[PDB]
Amino acid sequence: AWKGEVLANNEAGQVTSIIYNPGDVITIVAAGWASYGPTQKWGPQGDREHPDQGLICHDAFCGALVMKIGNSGTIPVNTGLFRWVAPNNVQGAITLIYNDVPGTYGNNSGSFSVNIGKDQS
Amino acid sequence: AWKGEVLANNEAGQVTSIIYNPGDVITIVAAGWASYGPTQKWGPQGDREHPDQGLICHDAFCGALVMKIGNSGTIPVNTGLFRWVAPNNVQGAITLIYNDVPGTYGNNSGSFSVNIGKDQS
Amino acid sequence: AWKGEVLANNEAGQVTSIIYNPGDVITIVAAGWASYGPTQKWGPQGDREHPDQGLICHDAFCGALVMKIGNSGTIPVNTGLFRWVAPNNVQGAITLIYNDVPGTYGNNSGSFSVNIGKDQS
Amino acid sequence: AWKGEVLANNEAGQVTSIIYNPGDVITIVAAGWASYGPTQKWGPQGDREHPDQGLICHDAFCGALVMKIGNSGTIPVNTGLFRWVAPNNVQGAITLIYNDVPGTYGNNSGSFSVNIGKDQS
Ligand SMILES: OC[C@H]1O[C@@H](O)[C@H](O)[C@@H](O)[C@H]1O
Ligand SMILES: OC[C@H]1O[C@H](O)[C@H](O)[C@@H](O)[C@H]1O
Ligand SMILES: OC[C@H]1O[C@H](O)[C@H](O)[C@@H](O)[C@H]1O
Ligand SMILES: OC[C@H]1O[C@H](O)[C@H](O)[C@@H](O)[C@H]1O
Ligand SMILES: [Ca+2]
Ligand SMILES: [Ca+2]
Ligand SMILES: [Ca+2]
Ligand SMILES: [Ca+2]
Repeated sequence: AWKGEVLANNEAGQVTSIIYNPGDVITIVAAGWASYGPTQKWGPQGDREHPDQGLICHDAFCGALVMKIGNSGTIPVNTGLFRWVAPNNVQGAITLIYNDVPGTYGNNSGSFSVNIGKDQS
Repeated sequence: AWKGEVLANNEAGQVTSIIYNPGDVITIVAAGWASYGPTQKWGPQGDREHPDQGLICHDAFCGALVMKIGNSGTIPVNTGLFRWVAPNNVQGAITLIYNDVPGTYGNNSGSFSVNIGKDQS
Repeated sequence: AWKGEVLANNEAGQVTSIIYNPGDVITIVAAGWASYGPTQKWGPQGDREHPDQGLICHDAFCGALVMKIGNSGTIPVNTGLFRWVAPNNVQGAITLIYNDVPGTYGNNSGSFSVNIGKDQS
Repeated sequence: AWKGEVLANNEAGQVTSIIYNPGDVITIVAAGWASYGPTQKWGPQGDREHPDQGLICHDAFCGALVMKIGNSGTIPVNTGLFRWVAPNNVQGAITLIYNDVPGTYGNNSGSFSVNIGKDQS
């Protein structure tokens, strides 16, 4: 299991120690407050009022938490995933990423605290 | 495990099938958009800008998800809890509740989708 | 979780810190070598060749590991239990006992090492 | 989880469905009665009084339950493993095997019943 923080200004993403293997069941819980630029902050579901201006994940709001598994496409995480299984061909290290437009992470602030574990089978 | 939806207008909150006993380790993941009155909506951490005007839980923002376990006081859930152990002597059925001021739930809207499971211990 | 030793000459049994609650799923693994009297020793399944001369558990061999949950009757453990659930109305502290005839524990020797955990639900 | 029986007379051993990946935590519980030749039978810890005359696993008794994980050497299982983690660089499918001297399985009898599960990690 992994516990850390995903900084909103970290464009490359936070690599975790979790390697998602075929058949794994995982749970993720995310919490905290961050911004993609404004004074206002949002939690891991991001800002439902802000338009998509070229986000790394089009299936979540700006300011949301998303992930890749290996070099997969971005997968929405938001507040977390409960006993979740990836698509069959998806595997590799889990990288956690704040959802913003490429090149615009430098003005971000805050972070999410994220915990990941593998469930029993 | 238990999966269900907690309505923001339900002042009594929603009882779940989960009985918490001493020693138990639990994980909760909560998702969704709800409001305590305004046309805006907030996730399970609620509205960090809004003052406490007599909330059922003073340790969480207005519009946050909270819970009671048996005869306990309110405990913040927010986005969830990862492999969490309850305070000393806490025991009984988990009830989930939207954090608002008593008597003011009538103008609330939306819901949270919540999963609760017991972990290994 | 709990780990410890169960002495073959302990007629009262070894109380554990595990309280079995309704709906709990438990796993037990036991190891070691013990005797009810003879110079030979046996594992946690006991001695399949020896007759029952008034054992505390008639559903296990002499020299087997058994348990009580609360003030239940004796339940065979043997080498252990995998993701096991108790019958209705069985609850309380787990006590681990060597299966021998009452009043005859004085000539017993050896012990079993036992691990107990609660599983995910 | 996987469940099955490991025949004492099966020199190839029993290939399970469990794939051990780095970081995985496993639990095994084994039960039953088997022999390496004599008319008497022993549990999964084997015969503590028999010498090692060239066993496939020199770290367990003759008649004990052992395993290999992918390409690895033999590892003792005995009555089971509780929340066990393998070394660095040990991975793959788990094969269960009765511990006897190669070429001498033909006179063996009985079997062990084995449950294997992956724990939370
Ligand atoms: O059947 C149980 C009895 O077995 C005898 O062999 C032993 O010496 C007694 O102490 C008692 O344990
Ligand atoms: O739409 C995303 C965009 O939003 C605002 O304009 C921010 O100031 C930028 O940094 C970028 O995050
Ligand atoms: O502070 C809580 C309070 O917030 C606003 O006033 C809402 O309109 C009320 O219904 C109540 O929820
Ligand atoms: O030591 C192992 C050896 O034990 C006895 O000799 C059995 O008869 C053999 O088949 C072999 O299993
Ligand atoms: Ca930005
Ligand atoms: Ca309200
Ligand atoms: Ca005795
Ligand atoms: Ca043999």
